[PDB]
Amino acid sequence: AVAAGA
Repeated sequence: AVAAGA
């Protein structure tokens, strides 16, 4: 699980 952002 990879999440990038805001």
